[PDB]
Amino acid sequence: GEWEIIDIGPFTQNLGKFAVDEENKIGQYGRLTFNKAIRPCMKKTIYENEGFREIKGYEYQLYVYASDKLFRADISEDYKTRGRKLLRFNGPVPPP
Repeated sequence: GEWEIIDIGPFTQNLGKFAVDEENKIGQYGRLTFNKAIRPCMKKTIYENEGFREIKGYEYQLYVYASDKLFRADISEDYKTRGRKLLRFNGPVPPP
């Protein structure tokens, strides 16, 4: 896959809010209230394989404050329909 840094504009903030909303469904962490996504944000392009390099989707690796605590969330987005899923949500983590 390929890696690119993206900034922290509304698209990225909405990824952050998505992650918190999704994590709140799970209820393993106390209820979280989204604060903001911060830098750095990474967008990975996910190929089905290197042999043909057909894009399958993307993964976004975000740092997001919620309830004044810093978390790392990874979000997948499929290439065809741009639907999104929360893969992983971990922390608190130290500030990058």
